[PDB]
Parts: sequence; C-alpha cells; structure tokens
Amino acid sequence: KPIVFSGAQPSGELTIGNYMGALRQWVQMQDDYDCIYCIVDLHAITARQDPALLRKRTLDTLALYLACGIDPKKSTIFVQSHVPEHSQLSWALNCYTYFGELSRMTQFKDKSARYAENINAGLFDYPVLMAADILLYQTNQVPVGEDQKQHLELSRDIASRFNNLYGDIFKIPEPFIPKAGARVMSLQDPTKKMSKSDDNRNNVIELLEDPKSVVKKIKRAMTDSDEPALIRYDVEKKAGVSNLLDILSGVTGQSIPELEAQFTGQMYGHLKGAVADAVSGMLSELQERYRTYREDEALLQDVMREGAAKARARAQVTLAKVYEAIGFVAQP
Amino acid sequence: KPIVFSGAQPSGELTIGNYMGALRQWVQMQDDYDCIYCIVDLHAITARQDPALLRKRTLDTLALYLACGIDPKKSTIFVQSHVPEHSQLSWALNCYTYFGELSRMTQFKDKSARYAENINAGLFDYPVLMAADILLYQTNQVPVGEDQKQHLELSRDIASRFNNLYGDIFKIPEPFIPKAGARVMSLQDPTKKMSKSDDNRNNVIELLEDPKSVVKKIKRAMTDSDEPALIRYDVEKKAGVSNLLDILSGVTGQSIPELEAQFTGQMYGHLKGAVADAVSGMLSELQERYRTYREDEALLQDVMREGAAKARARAQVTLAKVYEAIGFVAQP
Ligand SMILES: [Ca+2]
Repeated sequence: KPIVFSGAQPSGELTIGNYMGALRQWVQMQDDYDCIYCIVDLHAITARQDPALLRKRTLDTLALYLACGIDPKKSTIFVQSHVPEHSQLSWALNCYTYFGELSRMTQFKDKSARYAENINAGLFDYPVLMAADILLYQTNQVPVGEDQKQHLELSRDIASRFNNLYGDIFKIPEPFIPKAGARVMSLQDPTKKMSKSDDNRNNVIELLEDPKSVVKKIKRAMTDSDEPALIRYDVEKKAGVSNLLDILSGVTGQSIPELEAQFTGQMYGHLKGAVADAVSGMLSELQERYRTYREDEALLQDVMREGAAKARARAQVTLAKVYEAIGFVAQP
Repeated sequence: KPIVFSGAQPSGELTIGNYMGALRQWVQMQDDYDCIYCIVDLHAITARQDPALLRKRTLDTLALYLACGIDPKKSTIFVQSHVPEHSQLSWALNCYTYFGELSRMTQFKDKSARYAENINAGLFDYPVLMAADILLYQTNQVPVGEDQKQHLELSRDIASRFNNLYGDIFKIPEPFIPKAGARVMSLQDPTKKMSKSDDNRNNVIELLEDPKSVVKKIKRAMTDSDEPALIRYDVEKKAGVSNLLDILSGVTGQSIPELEAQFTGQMYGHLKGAVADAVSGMLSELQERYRTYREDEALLQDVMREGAAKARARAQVTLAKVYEAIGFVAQP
C-alpha cells in the first residue's frame, strides 16, 4: 500500500472544515493506504511554548485523532520526540542541504518578520527536520498545505541529491491529493475557508467547541436579503446560503439537489436550525468519544508507546541505510 | 571528580606535538577526572567524506587512542553517531540559539552571498551540535584550542539562556587549563607550533609515520649557527636546539638540565641522532600497540559497544530533564 505521512501540530484545535474536508476522508482510507500520523512536538518549539500547554496539547491532539477514528492497529500514530531517528536523520540531512535553500524559504522570511524577537536556528533549520520526518518512512505521499509546498519540494530535492550520491536510499515523495471532502467556508465571510487563527471567532467552528457556542454561530451565519427567501445553491450570488447547504450536505451525505427539494418553501431560519442540529449532533458525539480517550491516561500511554515502537522499527531501517551510505561505523 | 569532555575528529593522523602536549597529559589524568572522549563522526560529515575512508578513519582514531593509553574502563570512549542523544539534544538547542549567533561564527561578514548560499546547513549549524555534545554530559571542563574558544563561549551562552528559562538543567562548562610547558615545534621552523595541516611535511612527525621518515626528518631539523656549537636550552636564540631537547625530554623523562649535562662537548648531529633514536623507538612501540588494537575487529566492537552504552546511560538522564522542562510528553 502507498505510504502516507502526515504531521499534526500539537494543538487540539481542528476546524470542522478541516475535519469534513480532509481528516474525515483520511480516516476512511486506513485499509487502502499505510498511514503514519506524527504529532510534531519537535517542530512546535521553534516558537517558545508554555511547557504545561505543550504537554497538554500533545495529549489533546492524540485523543482528538483517536476520537476522529484513526485506528492505532491499522495506522501508525505517535509523538515525534518519542522517536530519536527523526533528530538523528535531521542532523545528517543538514549536511546535504544548501544554506541557500533554507535562506530563500518564504516561510522563514515570513515567520522571521512575525517572530522578530525569536529568530532562532530551529526556525531556520526546521525544513530539514520536516524532510527527515517524511523521508524516514519511505513515504510515497504527503498531504501538503499551500504554505508547505516549498517544504515538500525541498524534501524531494534532498532525497534526489542523496540518492544520486549514494544510490536509491529514499523514496521521492509526492503530494497526497485524495478526492474532495465536504466544502466548508467561514460563517461570516463565506468566500473564504475556515481558519483556526481567525480574529473573527464567528467565522470558525472547531471540533472541541462547546456545542452551545457552535449552534449560536450557525444561527447567525451570513445569508442574503432575497425576497422571498430562496434556499438555492449559487456560490456567486448566494454564498452564505450555499455554504449552509454544503455544510449540511457534508454532515448528512445528502446531495445539494436533495437538500434544495427538502427545503422548498422554507425560511433561512429553518435551514440554519437544520444545520445547527446536524452539526451539534455530530460534534457532541465526537466530544464524548474525545473525553473517553482523553481522560484515560493508561490508554494514551499505551497508544504512544506502541505507536513509537511501530514507528521506530520502520525509521531505524532507513537511518541504518543512511548511516551505512555515508560511511559511519555501524553501532555494534 | 570533574567531568571533562573532548571531541576527537575521525582522522588517525595525530602529530607527536598533539601526543606529547594534549593527549599524553590527558592519558595520565584519567584517574583525577571523569573523562569522556567522543569520536565526532557527525561533525566530520559537514565536509564531504569518502564513505570507506570515513569508516576506516573512525576505527583508526579509536585504535590510536587505545594505543596511546586511553583506557575504556577508566574513561568513556565512544563514537558520536552511536549515541542518538547528541542529535536529539542538538535539535532542541537549535531552538534556543539565535540565527545571528551562528551567522557571526561563520566567515560570512568577509564573504559573498554566493559563498554563504553554497555551504551546507551542517557547516552553519555545527556549533549547536558541539554545544549539545558538551552539555549532554554535565561537563565541567572542555579542552579548547584557541580556534575553538568562540565555540565554547556559545555553549556557555546557550546553557545559561536555557537554565535562565527552565532551572539549573545544564552545568556551565569552563575551559580546561592545560599543564604549563613547552610545545613541540615545527622541525624546519621551530618558532612555529607543529601543526597537522602544514603543507611542508618535513615540519611534522605523525605518530603512525614510517620510522625511517621520522628519523630522516629529525636528523635534518633546523639548528642555529652558534660557534662553538653548544647544546643549551634557550628558546629565543636557540629555538631548534631547544625544541630537540624538549622532544627528547618528552620521550625519556630526563629533565632539560640533565640533558644539557649529558650533551656536554657534543655536536648538534649527535643531539639529532639521539632525538631520532628516542622518537623512533617510542613510535615503533606505539605502532606495534596500534596494530594490535586496529587488527582486532572484535575488540574494537566491544570497546565501541560498551562506550556507547556508558555514554547513552548518562546522556539519557540529561536529555530527559531537558525534554521535561521544555514540556514534551515523557518517553512512554
Ligand atoms: Ca637556558
């Protein structure tokens, strides 16, 4: 099966757009692909973190991924810092990465401007660690955010350069583009996607958000002033109403035409009530599952320990090959 | 006992100046200090290495240190790459090192942007790995040559920055103060210290050099034109004669004044022949011992295995405290 590597920032925060758009689809693909989910705590610390929050959020992310349906027997899920081979490969790959490839990175320049008080070497060097993360597992495909395209291209270039020097040691990874999930946009500006760091909290619904707040947000979602009220799909002219239909469709699996038939003669209030009920229901169930996992420390420890063992057993094969190629005396 | 950490490049090429200065003093102090010797193969690959030669030179280095008297039951001797904790701590310390600090450690202020863009990231980032190597062992003292002073100052600055944020996790390391004494000087320029990198090989005697070559280079050593020719120690006016007396004294243990009396009435040719006999004898013996270790593959493995296990046991205590302070979920 193709090997898919996804890195998750330790946050606990996932928008519904993220879930229904992507993660929820990936959860259904665990039999057809060899999926590896890595909670990237080593990357988080390129910005200063509160130590208690970092630990807490690591566990929050794990419990959330488990609640969403990532199955630790079918997939490999682990915390990055629990697998030494990441940091080991990252150092080695530094030596096959050009300083210029790192200095020209858009993200480095952008984050340098925003974190001007903490331009540390980790902020500069983290694309190398990202490359290590991916290349360690003989990864075929990586789901890439728009802002991560340049980082994926560096991974491919490093892998290619290393293979040209030493033989086929790494796989050249490709973008993971699975079939479209649900379309979900911001509730007060439906021309833009949801973003977890939006200053307008009424735009965004997160998976662990109090259902009562989620319902309020949906009930005040932007709709048009058409007279009479017409529940019909048209992104250009009726973006707000269209987005409510797309969100409901994403929850129930009903088609846009089916929903338009179902809502013939109805008010925008009725459409919003329907969306609020469907989303609240889905989120309340997910949150009960999250709580069951999140409160079970022994289960979380077992999953992390087992995940890290699974990951290390794959990673060590690749690192041994890298170290062999470079010329190091193998550990006895 | 204070903890002393020394990093050794995988070379096999040490001069008699290294041996009679640094290494031999360090051998005889394995009882007063808790000494750690790290063959720094991860640092070596910041410059391109022929793989077979790197592996060979790593073993050469180990066998040479054993031949010289480094005792793996009194001291901890190991290969850097065998201890994952070095790379793990290095990534973490990247995040507490300023890009500005590494930039000022390079030649960039003197050099073009093309030059800077074309170096590998390992060459830029190695001062952090060096900091990690030292700090991982609660090191009190580090033997630093003049060219490594900036590097030790950065280590101290990182350690203090980290401790200021998180508590007293690291010892602040200090320079190791070597025994006051004469340095072995170059044979054709006795006003200059004997150096590995000298392009005039007649200046240098290496520990593993053919004893015929050693004898030739000593018999041709530069001496003064005093008339009458007097075998007396005076570094200012008789640098070459003085250097020969220093080298002989280093081999036989005889004080300089004992040697001045011994050579009363003798010609410089006599002194040179005596120095050559004594050094040739010493290196011949050293080389016999070196071959004994170097051809014993099972012993080298045993030494590497035990050394890495001793190092890892210590490194893991410190890495665990660093991770705990940062806020990572502890290794499950
Ligand atoms: Ca004198």
